[PDB]
Order: sequence, then C-alpha cells, then structure tokens
Amino acid sequence: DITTTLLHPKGDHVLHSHAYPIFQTSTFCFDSTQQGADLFMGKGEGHIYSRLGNPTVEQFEEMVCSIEGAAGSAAFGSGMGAISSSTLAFLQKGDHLIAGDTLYGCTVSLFTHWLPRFGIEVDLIDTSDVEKVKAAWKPNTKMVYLESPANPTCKVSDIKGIAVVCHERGARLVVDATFTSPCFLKPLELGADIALHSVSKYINGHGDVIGGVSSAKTAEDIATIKFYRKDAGSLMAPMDAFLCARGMKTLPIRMQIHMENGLKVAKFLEQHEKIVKVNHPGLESFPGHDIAKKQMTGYGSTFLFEMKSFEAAKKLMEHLKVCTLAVSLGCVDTLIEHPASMTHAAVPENIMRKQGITPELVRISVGIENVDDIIADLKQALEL
Amino acid sequence: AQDITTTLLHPKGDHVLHSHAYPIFQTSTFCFDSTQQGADLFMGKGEGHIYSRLGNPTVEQFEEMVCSIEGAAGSAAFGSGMGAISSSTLAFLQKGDHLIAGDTLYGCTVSLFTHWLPRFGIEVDLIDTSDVEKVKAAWKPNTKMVYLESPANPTCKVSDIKGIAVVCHERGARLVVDATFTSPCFLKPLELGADIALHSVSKYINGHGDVIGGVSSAKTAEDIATIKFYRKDAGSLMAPMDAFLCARGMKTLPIRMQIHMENGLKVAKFLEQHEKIVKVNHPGLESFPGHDIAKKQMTGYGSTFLFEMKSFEAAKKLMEHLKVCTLAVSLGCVDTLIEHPASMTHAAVPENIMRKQGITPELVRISVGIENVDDIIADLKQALELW
Amino acid sequence: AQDITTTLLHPKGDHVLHSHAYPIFQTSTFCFDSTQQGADLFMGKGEGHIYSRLGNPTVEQFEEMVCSIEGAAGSAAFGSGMGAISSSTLAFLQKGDHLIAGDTLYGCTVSLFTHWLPRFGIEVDLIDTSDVEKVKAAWKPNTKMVYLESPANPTCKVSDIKGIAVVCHERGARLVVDATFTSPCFLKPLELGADIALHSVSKYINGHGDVIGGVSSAKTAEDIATIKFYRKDAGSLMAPMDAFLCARGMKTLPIRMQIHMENGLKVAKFLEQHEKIVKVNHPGLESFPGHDIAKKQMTGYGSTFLFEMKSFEAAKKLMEHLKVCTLAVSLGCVDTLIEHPASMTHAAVPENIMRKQGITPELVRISVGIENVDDIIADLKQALEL
Amino acid sequence: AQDITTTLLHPKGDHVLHSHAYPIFQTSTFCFDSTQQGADLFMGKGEGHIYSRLGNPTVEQFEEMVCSIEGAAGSAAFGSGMGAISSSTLAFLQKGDHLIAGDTLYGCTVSLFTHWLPRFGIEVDLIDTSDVEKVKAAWKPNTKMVYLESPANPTCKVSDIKGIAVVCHERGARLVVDATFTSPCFLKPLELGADIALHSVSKYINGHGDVIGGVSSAKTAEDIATIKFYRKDAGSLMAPMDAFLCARGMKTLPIRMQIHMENGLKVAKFLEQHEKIVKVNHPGLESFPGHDIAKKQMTGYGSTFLFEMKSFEAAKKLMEHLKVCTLAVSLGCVDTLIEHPASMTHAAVPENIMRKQGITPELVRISVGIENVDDIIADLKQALELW
Ligand SMILES: CSC/C=C(/NCc1c(COP(=O)(O)O)cnc(C)c1O)C(=O)O
Ligand SMILES: CSC/C=C(/NCc1c(COP(=O)(O)O)cnc(C)c1O)C(=O)O
Ligand SMILES: CSC/C=C(/NCc1c(COP(=O)(O)O)cnc(C)c1O)C(=O)O
Ligand SMILES: CSC/C=C(/NCc1c(COP(=O)(O)O)cnc(C)c1O)C(=O)O
Repeated sequence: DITTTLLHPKGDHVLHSHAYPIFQTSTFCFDSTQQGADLFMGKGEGHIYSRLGNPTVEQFEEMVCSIEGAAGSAAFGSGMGAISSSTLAFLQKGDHLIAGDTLYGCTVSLFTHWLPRFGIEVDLIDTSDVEKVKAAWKPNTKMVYLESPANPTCKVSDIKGIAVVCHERGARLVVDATFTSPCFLKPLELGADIALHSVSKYINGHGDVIGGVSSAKTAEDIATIKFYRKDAGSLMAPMDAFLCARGMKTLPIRMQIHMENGLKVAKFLEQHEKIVKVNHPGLESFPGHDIAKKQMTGYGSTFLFEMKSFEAAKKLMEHLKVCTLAVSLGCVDTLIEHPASMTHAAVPENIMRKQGITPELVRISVGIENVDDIIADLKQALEL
Repeated sequence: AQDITTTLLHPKGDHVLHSHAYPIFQTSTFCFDSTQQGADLFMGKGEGHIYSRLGNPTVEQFEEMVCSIEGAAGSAAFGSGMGAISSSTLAFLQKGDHLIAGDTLYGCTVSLFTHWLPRFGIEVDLIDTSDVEKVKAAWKPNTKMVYLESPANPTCKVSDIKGIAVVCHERGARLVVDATFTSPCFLKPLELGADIALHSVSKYINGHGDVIGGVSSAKTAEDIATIKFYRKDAGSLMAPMDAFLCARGMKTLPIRMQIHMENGLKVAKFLEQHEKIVKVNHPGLESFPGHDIAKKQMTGYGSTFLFEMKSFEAAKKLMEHLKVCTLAVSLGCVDTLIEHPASMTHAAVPENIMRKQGITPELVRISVGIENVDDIIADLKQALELW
Repeated sequence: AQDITTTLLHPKGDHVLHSHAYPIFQTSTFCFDSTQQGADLFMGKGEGHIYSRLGNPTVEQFEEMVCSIEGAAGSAAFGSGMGAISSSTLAFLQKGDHLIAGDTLYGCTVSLFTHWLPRFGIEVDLIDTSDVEKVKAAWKPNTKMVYLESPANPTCKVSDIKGIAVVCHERGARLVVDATFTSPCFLKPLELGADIALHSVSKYINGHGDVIGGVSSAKTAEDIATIKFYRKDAGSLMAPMDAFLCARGMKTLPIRMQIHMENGLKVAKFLEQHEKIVKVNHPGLESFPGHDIAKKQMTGYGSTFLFEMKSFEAAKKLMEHLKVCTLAVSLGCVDTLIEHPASMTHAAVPENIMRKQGITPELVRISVGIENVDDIIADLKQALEL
Repeated sequence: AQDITTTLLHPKGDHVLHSHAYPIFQTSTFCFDSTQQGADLFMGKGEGHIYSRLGNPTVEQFEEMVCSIEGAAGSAAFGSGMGAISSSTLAFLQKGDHLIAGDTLYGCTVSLFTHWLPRFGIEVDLIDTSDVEKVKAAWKPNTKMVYLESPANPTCKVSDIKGIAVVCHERGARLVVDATFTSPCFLKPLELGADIALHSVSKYINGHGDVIGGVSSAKTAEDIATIKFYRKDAGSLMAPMDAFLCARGMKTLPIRMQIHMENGLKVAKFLEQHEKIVKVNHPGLESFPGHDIAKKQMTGYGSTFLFEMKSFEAAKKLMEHLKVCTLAVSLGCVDTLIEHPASMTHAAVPENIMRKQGITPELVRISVGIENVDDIIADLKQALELW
C-alpha cells in the first residue's frame, strides 16, 4: 500500500543518517565559480539558496509527488500560498477563471478581491452540474478551479466530467483536495492538471504546522509554479518540512481511522432527533454520493450538520468536554466550528446565500480518538 | 532616550508562563472560550488568537521588535524577502496603475517587476533613481508607487530617498524602500519620508545564515493592515521556529552591525589601494559617487559591496583561493561571503537591464562578516598575490 | 471508561495563550514576580517555574502523558534511556547495597551494572530472572533492588514480573522494570507490582527514529521526588524540542503499537516455517518458552524479536541483501530495522556473561515497522533465495 | 596567529551537502553499508556514526568549536552543566578515593558533592582553595582530584589555579576547573595546568537564555574518552537542536564577552561609589581580595558579581523596582539578570556551608548583559534612589 512508499522515500542518506536532516540554512557553498554558475543555469546537481531549493523541503515534495502521481511538487508556507501560486502563476490580465461557488473563505477572498484587481475575470458557479460549467464558458476561459467535497458544505463536483471539458477546450483544471487527502482523492488520475492541499490539515495532521503543497501533471507546469514561488516567496520552512514529512509517515493509517470514525459519527448525528440534516459525502442520503463513491477511494472526516436554531448550535458547541471549539480540520483530535461567524464570516452576503451557509450550521472535524468516546461527548452535550 | 541595544533586548509584551525566552508557538490553531469570543476575534473585537496564518504569538513578537526599530505603525513578517516585496507592492498596485522602480535591484526583484507585474496589468518603468529629475520625468498621471533599494544590490548605487519622498508626497504616490543592505540600525526609511520600509531578514537582521524570511513595516496603521490582508491570501508566512531564530539573531544586531560597518570600511580601503583592484564601490568611500547623499541619509553602512578586478580570470582566481571568505550567494552573515554577480545573483537579469546596472564579468561582490578584520585582509592579500 | 487513544489526545492541564498544540518552551530560566514568590518556589510552594533543569512546561506535559498511561504517582523524562536507567537505580542504591539484575539486558545496561555500580561500592549479581526460585536463591541481607527487562533485549526472554514483585514486596526491595520492548500500551509494570517502570523513549513511545530520550515512572510520590532530585544533580534532561517531538509521536502510539504487534506476529510466523530458519524467539508464539507468562502479564507484544540462521555467512547474506529493511541499530521505529547483536548492540558485553545470555554470531534481530506486512515478507523472501 | 573570533566562525570539518550552516541531525540511529562496516564502527574503525547517544554530527560540531578555544585534546557536550560536572568527576572517582573541592560552589554542585558522592564511597572535603596551604593541609594519600570554581558562584572568590595545579601535578591528582563564570574567552584552565575545563553552556557560551547544556574538555585523549564512556552510560546528552543553538550562540561569544566584561566593570564601579552599597565583589576591582591573582591568570572578566546592601529590606526594594534588569536565576544572558542568592540559587545549601561561603540576606547577585551600560546604570540608580 501507500504506507511502505511513504516510509521508504527515494534518495540517498545524508551522512548515513536514518532520519533525514533538517537543513536549517539559507545558503550553500560552491566548489568553484563554474560549478556555482552551472547551477544557476540549471546544469549539474546541487543547491544554491533555500528559496530556490532546500534538501529537507525537497524530500517532503518528493513524498507528496509520489502519492499524487505527478511530474513534480512544490511546498509552500500555507495552503493559501499553494492556491495563489497554482492560479496566478498562469492567469493574467484578460483571462477568465471559472471557480466553484462554494469554497474555503480565504479562497473566496483571493478570487473575489485580488484577482479582479489584476484584470482577471472570475465567475463562481455550481460545479456539481457540468452543463452549468459549459454555459459559463467564454473564449478567454483559461482555468477551472474546484474544491470537492467543498468546505464547509461538502458539495461534490464531477471532477472527471469537468476535466473532459477542460481538455477539449484548452483550459487548466486545478483541484484543492485538502478535505480528502491524497490517500482518497488523486485529481491528476481524474484528468486534473494540478492537485493541491493545505498541508496544515490531514497531510501533517498533528495541528502544529501551516503549509501548502501543489502538484502538477507536467514538468513544465511545476517549473512555472516554482518560478512564481521564487518571486512570490511563500516557502515552507525546513523545520515545518521535517515536521510535515514526519506527520506524513502515519498518513495512510490516520486516514483509515478518520474515514471510519467520520462515517460513524455522521450516522449517529443523522438519526438523532435534535439534528435536522447531515452533510457527509459517504451517506446514501447525501446528493452527490454516487459521484463521490465513483471518483474517490474514501472520505475525509470533516463534515457539516444542521441544528434547529442558533441557540441550540451554541448550546452544543459550548458544552462539549472532548471536542475543542476551534477553526481548522484534519487534526488527530476532534475539532468543531461555526462557519457563519468564523471560517466563512467574511464571505459576501450573496456568496453566503448561494453557498447555503446559515447560523444553524455546525462543522465538525472528527479525529482518531475512540469513536464511542466522541459519540458520548456529543450525546451529553445534545441531551443536556 | 533608551538605546536601541536595550530596546531589542527588552521588547514590549507580557511574558508567557513567566518564561524568560519567548516560547515557540508551533501550532496551527487556537481554542475559543465560547462561540461569541471566537466570533468577536473574527471581527477584530478583543485580544487573542485564531489561526497562525492570521497571527502567531512568536511571529508577532518578532514583528514588534522590528516595528520598534523602524519607528513604524506595525510590521508584518513573511517567509522570505521576496514575500515582503510582493506583499508591499501588489497589496496596493492594481491594473492600470504605474510603478517607478530603481534600475539596479536584486535580481529576483527585477524578475517580479518585469515578468509578473505586467501580467497583472501593472505598468512598470525601471529608472535611474540616483537622479530625482529622471524620476520626475518618468512620472505619469497614474503613477501610484516608487520602489527604491539604496545602496542597490550589487553596485551600491545610492538614491536620494528624501528628495524622491517629497515628490511622492506631493503627487499621491507611496514610497517603498528595501533597506536590506544597510539594516534598520543604519537606515530608517520611515524617518526619511518613505511609507514602507522592508528587509530580507535572511541577511543582517537574522545575521546567522540559517533562516530565509522577510519583514515589511508601514508608517500608517491602514497600510500595515492592508499588507497583512494581502499576506493572509497570498500565504507567505514566517514559520514560528524561524521567528524564534530571527528574534534571537536580532538580539545582537546592533553590535554585529557596528563590527560589520567597521570591518567593511577597512577591507574596502585595503582593496582600494591594492594594485590588482581597479575600483571599489563602497558608499562610505570618499571616491564613491553618492557618498555625500549616503552619509547624510544614513547613520552607518552595511558591509556588502562590490569591487572590479582587471579581468574575469583574475576575479575567478581570487574567489577560488580564499580560505576565510566563503564562495556562496547571500550576505549579511556573521562570516564573510563572496560571489560573482554576472554569473550568480544577477545572471538571470535581462541583458539590457544588466548593462544599465553596469554589471560585468570583472566584478566581485563581498559581504564582510565579523571575523577579525586583519585575518580577512590577510586572506584577500594572499590570494591577490598568488603565483 | 475513556479509552487510551482519547486520553493521550486530550491530556490534562491549561492551554497556553489558547494554543491548541502545546508551545515549545525553549528557555533556560523563568522570571519572578517578587523576591518572596521566587523564594517560595525554591521552597516548593505554590505553583510555577524557576529553571528548566528543575522543570520545563513542555517536558512536564510529556511526563504527564506517560504518567497517565503507566498509572503512576509521577513521571520523569531524561536525555536518554540510559539516563532513566541510571537515575532509577543510583537514585536509591548506595555503597554496601546489593542489586539483582536479569542476566540478559541491553548491552549498555550491562556496562552500567558491570563497570560503574561496583566502582561506587554496589554489589551486582546477574541472574536468570525467568525462574523466581533463582531470584530467591540469589537474595542477600543487603539486597535493596531487583532490575528486570521482559521480554529481554535481544533474545526476548520473559520473566515472571508478578511473582518477582511479590518477593520484592515480601523482602523490602524495589522492583524496577525496563518495558522499552513492549511499550506502555501492552506492558504496565506498575499494575504488576513493580515500583518503577521505565522506557527508552527513543524506541516506540516516540516511534519516529528522530529522538533519543528516556522516561521513568514511580508508584509513590516520594520515589519520583527522589528520582527528580537525582536528575537535578546528575543532569540527564530531555530538551524542550525533544519533549515536543515525543509528545507528538505519542499521539499515535496506540494505533502504531496495534500495527507493530500484528505486523510482527505475521513476520515471525513466516520465519518460523521457512526452511532456512532454525528458530524464532517471539514471545507471542505458542512454541516460545514463557509464552504462557507473557500472555497473562501483557495485553500485547512489541514488534522486535530475534531468529537463528544456519551460519554467520547466511546471517551476513540475509542482512546485506534486503531492499526494504535497513541495516541499523535501535528499534521501534515506523520502518523496519535489522541488526546483528553479537558484533553490534552487544559487542561490548563480556564473553562470560554473553555466553550465558545465549547470544551467538548466528543470531539476527529484526524490528518490524508499520509498513504493509506483505512488502516486508517479500523483502525477506527475496533475500532468502540468493 | 588567527583570532579566536575567526576560528569560531570557521570551524574545521567537511560541509554537508554544501550547506553553509551545519545541518541539524534530528536522528536517533544511522544506517550501515554492510555487516563489516557496522561491526567495525563498534570497534571502532574508522570514520562514521552509529547512534546519537554515542555521537551525533551536529553535537560533534559544537564539541570541536569548544575544543578549539580551550586548547584541549577533545570536548564532550552534555544535557546540562550538572551533566558535565557529574561526568567529569564520577568518570574518575571511585569508592575509597578522596576529592578536595572549593568551599564556595554553585549550590547544585554542593548538592552533588555532599549528598551523592559520599553515598558512592567517595570522601569529600570542601576547602578554602584561595589558600594553597589549606589545600596542601587537606591532602591525603588517597587524594585523586581537586575541583575548583574560580571566581566562585556567587561571591567571586578567587582561587590560585596555577599554584594548586603544581600540587596536583606533583602528587598525581587531576585538577578539574568549572570556568562557567568567566567563559573560555577569558579563562583557559588547560593553559594554567588544569586537566579538565568545563562549563555550563547555559550561561555565556550559548548566551541567549534559551538552552540548558554542559561541556567538558580534557587535556588528554585518554581522559576525554573516559568522560565519553561515562556519558554513554549516564546518558546526559546534548540534543541535536540544542547543539545547533549553542553553536549558533557561540558564533558571537568573543564580541558578547568583550561587551559583558566592560559593562560589568562599569556597573561595579558605579555600585562601589554608591552610598546605598556597602561592598562590591567583582574580581576586576582593585579593592577585591585576589584581584592580583585574577589579573594574572585570566585575560578578562565575566559580568556576574555580587554586592552588599545595608539590609535585606533594601535588597528586596532594589530587586523589585528594576525595569531593565529581570528578577530570575541564571546568568550569562544577553540581557541583565538579578537574583537573591540566600533565598534562591543557594537556598538549599546547608547552613554550615552557607556561612563559610559568606552568603547573607543583604547580598544581591547581578549578571550584567549587553544592553547599553548607561541604561543599566540609570535603571539601578532610579531604584536605589526610591522614596
Ligand atoms: C482562518 S480559518 C482556518 C482554515 C481552514 N481551512 C484552510 C483551507 C485552505 C487554506 O490553507 P492554509 O492557508 O494552510 O490555512 C485551503 N483549502 C481548504 C479546503 C481549506 O479548508 C478552515 O478551518 O476551514
Ligand atoms: C539566489 S541569490 C541569494 C539572495 C540575495 N539577496 C536577496 C535579497 C532579497 C530577497 O530576499 P530573500 O527572499 O529573503 O532571499 C531582497 N532584497 C535584497 C536587497 C536582497 O539582496 C543575494 O545574494 O543577493
Ligand atoms: C548503540 S545501541 C542502540 C540502542 C538499542 N536500545 C537501547 C535500549 C536502552 C537505552 O536507551 P537509549 O539511551 O535511549 O538508547 C534501554 N533499554 C532497552 C531495552 C534498550 O533496547 C538497541 O538497538 O538495542
Ligand atoms: C536552579 S539555579 C540556576 C543556575 C545557576 N547556575 C548554574 C551553574 C552550573 C550548572 O549548570 P546547568 O546544569 O547548565 O544549570 C554549573 N556551574 C556554575 C558555576 C553555575 O553557575 C545560577 O543561577 O547560579
């Protein structure tokens, strides 16, 4: 499985060290003027300066590249860095971008405030309906950007169907697969051109690092992305790369538990009288379950449910003993959040409506704690 | 008036669990007491933390240190100098705006302004900013920003920061200054009229050659908020461990700069009088054009500068036979570094910009560290005197 | 009751500035509010910190996690397993005391007990602790301690911890158990009657091969205070960064141990039926001597064990033609390690005491990781055909 | 001869993958090429690594830096000063041996020597080592070691290291010196005849208040090997991250020490002439007994020293009303620290030893940092002149 691959990354040992060393350095020495000059022209093997390339970071990049099935991967200081670099490395004044209508808050901010200032046209549309994508299409359409399942509502898009449109019509497909991890969703295997993650979430999974990663189908696209990163400057620190690579060693095993724990918690919620509705892609009752079972080999453990009022969401969120009230997701312990007033508080009213985000919704990110302990925590909070 | 050495060693803030050194907050998220307290923090109400991309205690401590020396309204830390530069320009410039920038700049700044900005509909002109009249002649109705690096990397070309600020202030343009080469001990652009002062922290501020990072400081609370708003979406963050290391390096910044300044002037004078050396571009030498501007507008000099050999082969022979100096890119480290701009830091600069910058194969750039200055001069002398 | 997985993920204690992950207190010293407040802390009242050698918040968080799983009065972290062992024995033993220790121990423990303790006037007997009557027969009027490893490094020899604890309780001696090889998920010596339980945290507890450290946990508040008092003067400290890494590694200990156990078991059964293998020393095999004791005293098994090849040449051929397993010392890492005890971990052990622990040039020690077992079996299988 | 500043910035050793900063080997174990190569390293021949308890590259780099300044045959790093002290004594002393140690020592060293060593059959006398005749009078046929701290913590009592060395050399005893208070910039006990020189690295060497560590250096390959043999079984290891930080702190050791030495002397003179101050114990003052010995045997002074107020109440009022100085134990940090030995560092010292040390409630110990010395003096002055 994917576990052996992750624990046995390709490459040589450094001074026979079993654990890969942390290259906490800015610069590298040259043997001669020519050797230094050659590296600047991309000939020969070696390093120049950590913003161009750091061995500890490259090891992390290789690990993600191996499970994505990519030509190459680039690490960043945050998911937002991956997202900016995977879009603005390509899009320019006069170009048009189609993006999902329901996206992580700060992605809405990027697509909605910054891109138009740089002369990029952006439409947000319901990407669960492939014909809706075809109708928004323009002659200057250069990219489609998807998040599936979406944050926070878990709305599922047909990545593979959109990928066909993109191939035929000459556009890049970018997919944020943060919510599912590369164990369960491999967008490049579905026709996508770029797959990206907030490493801050599942990939690292220990709640102690912010980082991003972007993987490209072609060698030319990852070189462009890295060229942008050189100038935009969102870098993963060597220490964070050591921590991310370390976290990734247990990724396959953690995902297995996240997925099963998640399925079980959602079912407890779906059949509980105080719960109106549960948005989890693995449920038969959820719209897009068929597409998601087809296009993914498993599910993340972050999902959303509806209470009967705002008072009751507040009641539940503030009387839990095990779950922690905090933003973020995909950590080893359980997190709980209120999107309307937190993660998606800054999202414009009209995008708020079309997304379906209301004060009645509560988002949970189920950890790898014993499931029954998680359920008993939710139980006492709901029933008391 | 308390000395800068004392200020850096005693930054404002409450201790955390009485810890003498400020802890490393290696965390992504923060817990809320209640939905309301968390809701409130999201709308800027109250004091506290949400998520490290928005604000991390260890990073904020480093920001406060830099803010206190720049004399700013606030500072923002980044994953690299280039993150600070992108976020200090593109947070304000939009399609249809015009930027005037110096014609001699760090190579990747040239890349950013010359490849990326035009793609975003931003008009850019690279101008000799050592002549205020050339800046005025380049001005247009839509000019919104002037960006300077002075002394410039790598030729040390000096721009009249005060003189250019007057023009920005009269015409509604922001003045942004990259002061990396001098450090905030010696060059404080906010006191000269700049709106934004920024640094690659990777050089002098950290000083120890073991971190890549950036910082930008704004005169106005609104401009720093805009910068951090851009940083939130562009995602160039300083990691907590890197902030801890940068704050630690900065504790010795004033005494390191004092030694760098003195060492670099002595090495530049030795080189200036050596038979093998054609000329020396250090802004503290009386022979240097713009020495008079540099001495009025700065309070000292960094120790990174450039000199001319008689040939490319003489430069290669020198660079490769040093035992104290290290052949490598970067600068501002405690130990002495040396490099060849034409084929290294500036090799990717388009040909017309590189000849406008005056960069040729005979030039060598040296970044003098805090080693004993006589050991540095002896290392250079032996190499210059080779069979 | 709350499951161990949940307990490790939700340790007791206040958050620091609302930080979700516990901060790394990379500091030597702490500030006082007042002379009295500083003087009061030095007298042990009430709450706070002075200096990291005395107590560091990051390190104490890790200590609390181990203490919670051991069921102890308290825990102390060290710079290495050898620091935990040294501090758990010499904190109590003095000139004229006598120590009974298992005859099969980690090589450096042998070095401690055999070279250093006798120089400090402490008498030491290495005896076969798998037979409780031999423990009784070695007993002396000055016996103050029994030290056990079970299963032993590297042969996996099992001792009757429960039976020996009764004798220790009867005769007024402390029982100290190194449970490194099994982890506190599966072996809990303090439940068995031991007074002190210790681990090289370098192995499973951290489990990522990137930290050296030790921990010792005591039944009584007085004993853990004595251990810490010794640590204050001896100076084997866990660094704040290493404590951050050990706490973090420990968050997945329960699920890692589960895979290590199942993985190890299957590899061991593969080897036991392979015609190039004379015997497998895995305590979870029905064949192995003292399996009966190990099944009763432990709730699982570690993934490190030993097995015999036909010759030294064959052992050499195995270890040098593997593609997935790594030739290296240590154990309990996420990936598979392989080692040759006679010329490595136990090379320094005196021939005399080496003879009677039954370690020969034909023995090979394997530490099974959390890789897919099928891949580990294939690696072994391919190499057993050259 | 190359300056110590240059030596510390250019340590011998190969670069690792051309990295300018030495990497952090956050690893427990190392891979072997073959059964033979692994077996050989345990023997041990020739070059390479096994397991970080036996040797770690990052830690070994820090060890070489110390070894080069001490002029030793080798150095060993530890998890704490106490770790270095335990391993520099108990690696050699066994049951039946006799140790002579100073009567004024760091409190936890008194604890080690008076509680733990006797439990191991080692005979210990604490002696006034400021008088070589008292040392000779305490000598017995089984004396194997003399252990000194000079200037002593906290009273700065000076011992004649050179005089005592002559006696150790003639009689077959090892001389062990704890030079923490002075740093290896100013005191090199191996040049004065000591067999072992050690430090709490937690103080000046690291200098930044953010690590606990120890180091010990021996004049002979055999002695450093025995120390490392002891270390491997006692298990007091320096962590890879802590070694990276100590090596980084030590890059500025010579310049920090120069500023500490001058600041401390100026603060001691200010205090000495102040009406509130009864006495000042700084070995650089001509009024101090043993000033003549310190001057001859050291090439400078650390900046930690003690002074006498008129009362406990006056000491407390001083300590609690400082804005620059920080109230906390420890010393040798870049910022100034202040402490009350009687109730803090030396509170657990048996009262027997407390009075031969001369430690009273009127004494305050100050560790003067590298802040501007006028800011430090103004902070003391304002607190001394309080209503
Ligand atoms: C301030 S709110 C906490 C952050 C949350 N998510 C982030 C996120 C990013 C961006 O990733 P960073 O830049 O690493 O945070 C990208 N893509 C997706 C699907 C995401 O969910 C959150 O709690 O929903
Ligand atoms: C590959 S070459 C090494 C880098 C060099 N300089 C960097 C630099 C930056 C950018 O700062 P980071 O992003 O922190 O590197 C910004 N501003 C200025 C005046 C700079 O000199 C160099 O060796 O000249
Ligand atoms: C160079 S040999 C590698 C080390 C091995 N183990 C060590 C060990 C320790 C000591 O713990 P540290 O001090 O953390 O190593 C204590 N107790 C037990 C049961 C052990 O196995 C080894 O591979 O057998
Ligand atoms: C709990 S009190 C704070 C510690 C202080 N000093 C320490 C010290 C050590 C021991 O070094 P570590 O083990 O690194 O602390 C050794 N040798 C000497 C001359 C020392 O001064 C103190 O504030 O006086």
